[PDB]
Amino acid sequence: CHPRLSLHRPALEDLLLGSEANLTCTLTGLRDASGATFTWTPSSGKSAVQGPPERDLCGCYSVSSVLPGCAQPWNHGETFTCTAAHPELKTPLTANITKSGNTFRPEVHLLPPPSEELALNELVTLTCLARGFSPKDVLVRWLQGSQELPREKYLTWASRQEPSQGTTTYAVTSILRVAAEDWKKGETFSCMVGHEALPLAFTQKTIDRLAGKPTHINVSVVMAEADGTCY
Amino acid sequence: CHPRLSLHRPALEDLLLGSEANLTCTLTGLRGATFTWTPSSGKSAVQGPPERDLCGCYSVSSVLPGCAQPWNHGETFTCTAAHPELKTPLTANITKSGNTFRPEVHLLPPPSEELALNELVTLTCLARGFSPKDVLVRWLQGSQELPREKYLTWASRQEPSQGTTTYAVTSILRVAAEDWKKGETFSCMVGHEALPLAFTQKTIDRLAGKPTHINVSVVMA
Amino acid sequence: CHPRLSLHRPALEDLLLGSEANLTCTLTGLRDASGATFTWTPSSGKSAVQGPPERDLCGCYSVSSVLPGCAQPWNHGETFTCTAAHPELKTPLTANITKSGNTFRPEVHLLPPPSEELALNELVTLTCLARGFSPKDVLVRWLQGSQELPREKYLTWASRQEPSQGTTTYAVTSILRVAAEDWKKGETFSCMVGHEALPLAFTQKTIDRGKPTHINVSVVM
Ligand SMILES: *[C@@H]1O[C@H](CO)[C@@H](O[C@@H]2O[C@H](CO)[C@@H](O[C@@H]3O[C@H](CO)[C@@H](O)[C@H](O)[C@@H]3O)[C@H](O)[C@H]2NC(C)=O)[C@H](O)[C@H]1NC(C)=O
Ligand SMILES: *[C@@H]1O[C@H](CO)[C@@H](O[C@@H]2O[C@H](CO)[C@@H](O)[C@H](O)[C@H]2NC(C)=O)[C@H](O)[C@H]1NC(C)=O
Repeated sequence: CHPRLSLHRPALEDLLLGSEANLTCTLTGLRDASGATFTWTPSSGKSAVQGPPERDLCGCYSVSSVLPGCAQPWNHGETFTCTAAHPELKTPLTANITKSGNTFRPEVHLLPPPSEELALNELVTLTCLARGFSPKDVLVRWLQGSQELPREKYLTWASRQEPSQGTTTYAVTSILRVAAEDWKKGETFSCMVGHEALPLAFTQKTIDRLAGKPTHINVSVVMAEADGTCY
Repeated sequence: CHPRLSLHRPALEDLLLGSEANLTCTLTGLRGATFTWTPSSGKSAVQGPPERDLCGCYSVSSVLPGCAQPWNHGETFTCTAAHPELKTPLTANITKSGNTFRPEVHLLPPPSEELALNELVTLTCLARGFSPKDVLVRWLQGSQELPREKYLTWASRQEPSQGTTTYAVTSILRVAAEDWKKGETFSCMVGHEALPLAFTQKTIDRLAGKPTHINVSVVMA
Repeated sequence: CHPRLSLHRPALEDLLLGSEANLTCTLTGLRDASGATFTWTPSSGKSAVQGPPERDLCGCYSVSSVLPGCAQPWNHGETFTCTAAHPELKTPLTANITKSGNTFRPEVHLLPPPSEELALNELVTLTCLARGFSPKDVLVRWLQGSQELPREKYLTWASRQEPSQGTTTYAVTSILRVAAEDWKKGETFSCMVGHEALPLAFTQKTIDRGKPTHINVSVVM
């Protein structure tokens, strides 16, 4: 089973909430091991470490490396190249990666509970859909009141490509199941979405009991001195 | 590589729509073989060919037909194999699972900040709390079924509770605003093992995204 | 005044509920010579299985025989042919049965309760109407919430032929009585119809306490 090589974009959580930028490069298909080297056309500070190999399907040797300190050329839009040189290979390889232009930003929505889950009076669910963004990386975090809930209380699917209406775009969903006492008190829950193309990399939306399928809409308008020598 | 066999349950859409159901026990190994099945029922198994992938070995398979009525009634199957390249030939088994639960389906009306753009509106189906992870999701427009290349459904993950183990799945459909205004109607069907009539349906239109009573008060004082 | 034969169609109930299918060819006419014979065209799994000499009309007793497992050729388009030769009239006479064509899908409506009925606060009444379908074969089922209701709480008529322009279509109705306490509470109800021409074999319709919107606008001086 012949060798192959691939490059990987830096992780999303390490660019929005993180300071360091671990960029990596790997190599699969090897026989047992080697004494490989790696190359990167930017090298001013090349502290490239490798780490030990790992085993693959039916036994196969995979090896990789990493490169730190990469956030500013990534966001400015520089370029990076990788190549391998090891005994069980004839000629070196080649792969590059670049920060993707031609992007879009998500349209976040937050939906109220259905009407039938309000009568069973145990738990209710809140859906958070993000839609139509060009690179496929995204985050979702929930807040309760104004404090963040722990990650083990909700369920987030993966990003998938949606049917075509022009450019190719993606989508993702999530649900939170919350106690039906706090809904009828009047607490508020919020949903945050983090994407590469948004202005400050985060946005949020908020819902409570009095906003959404409310069966009730009051408004009072008071206009005080309507005939009153307006200058 | 390693010699290894599996079995597979019959697929769900063939147990639900079109009654010809199959059953499969494969084999993965050798860098000629025959298989035996324990309930005969006469119309015994065909054996087709060895495709090869996963940087391992060429792998042979086998298929037994006609497994609707014994599978639903609870009959355990076991398909044991035979090869030269094994030490003593392998064996596995499969059953129909019990202690199941059924899902509850929700169709959610579109959000209000989307009707203002006049492009397309989006509908959202949700199914929650069912014990085996097999499910089907089909959309409609009135009575006409829609082709599968028009919408998007996700996988079925596991939802984080404490009592039992349950699962969930979502799906979205985007229709045109001119047809939404006109009064047309759309549905989201869900098929599962545990339902007594194999399907359930929910329905929506441009009404019921309207509130029940409005109170406006203008005070000129 | 003829010792007769019969040929029929498979029953819609278990054709839709999945687990089997059948066909039936009976021989009537007398409680006499029992050289009852039958012969079918294919051999789908097993051949014919014959029962008792059944008691029938005032001395014209009858027999029957039934071919199992005819689901997939029926839904594919087989054109079956019965034959039978008994000695008390030694003519083997044949009859043809095939799956029909030019089907039409029904449309289902569920109508809310009248206003005089709800003011008495005794019970309510729902009504499920099905209209405009080409083969004369239907099923009705009433749910509640998500659980099925038993088949004795409600009533359904037969199926008649509506007169219209050229095209022959049919219609059925059925009604359900319900206490006013749970209709006042909010527990929902549903109606299901099963038909040969529907793509997923069923359609559902729910109802729940279609009320219009109120607009109160007030000006104060
Ligand atoms: C970054 O790496 C990519 C490889 O992923 C480089 O793109 C490759 O460019 C070469 C020539 O510049 C392409 O080869 C030629 O393609 C034409 C297509 O018609 C073919 O006729 C020729 O015979 C020859 O094969 C190659 O296809 C292309 N690869 C891909 C995936 O597009 C790219 O140049 C690199 N850029 C930098 C700045 O390093
Ligand atoms: C049917 O399959 C089950 C597994 O699905 C087999 O039972 C297990 O066998 C392994 C290895 O022998 C044991 O470690 C487990 O303790 C067994 N039990 C369970 C619950 O996993 C079983 O042997 C098979 N054959 C039968 C029932 O005839």
